[PDB]
Amino acid sequence: SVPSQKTYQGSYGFRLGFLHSVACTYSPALNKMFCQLAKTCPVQLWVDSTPPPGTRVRAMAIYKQSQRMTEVVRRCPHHERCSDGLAPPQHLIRVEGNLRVEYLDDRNTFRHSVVVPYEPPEVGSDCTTIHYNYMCNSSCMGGMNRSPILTIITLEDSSGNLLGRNSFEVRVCACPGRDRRTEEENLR
Ligand SMILES: [Zn+2]
Repeated sequence: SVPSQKTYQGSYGFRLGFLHSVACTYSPALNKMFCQLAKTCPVQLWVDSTPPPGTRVRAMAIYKQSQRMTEVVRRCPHHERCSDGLAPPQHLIRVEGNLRVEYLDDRNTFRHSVVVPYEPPEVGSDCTTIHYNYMCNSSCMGGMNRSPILTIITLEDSSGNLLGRNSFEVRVCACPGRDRRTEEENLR
């Protein structure tokens, strides 16, 4: 199967925002994050009303291209062998700066995902920020090998039921800023 990427703002009005970290930069035009391997990628959760406690936030990668859409995205054999003792070595996406990160493997599809409890916004902020880290380069042969991926962020209840969904393309690369410019120029 292929995980849905259909935007679903849902009853809480769930949207994503993005911040400069260049460790991490987001193109609204491309709906695409460009980021460096292992660096901080701040992703903002915006809601119109507050989800209940017990609400959870999952991140999962999938291949964008139809020829690989059913394939599990995971770290290349090299980077697998390179943890914090939290993230399983195979998992492409980690969360940093959170004591309650769950690393999950689907029973049926073998897809990886990383889940944290939903927290309402901190002081000074209208949104909740999660700091992801991507642990393998888009160009790694024997992994992504240049195939684009999407990260899907799902808001869920405690039983795993869908409350909201949004998604963004990701390229993990040496110079996010330069690569963003190159891809945005190919637009005009
Ligand atoms: Zn790699």
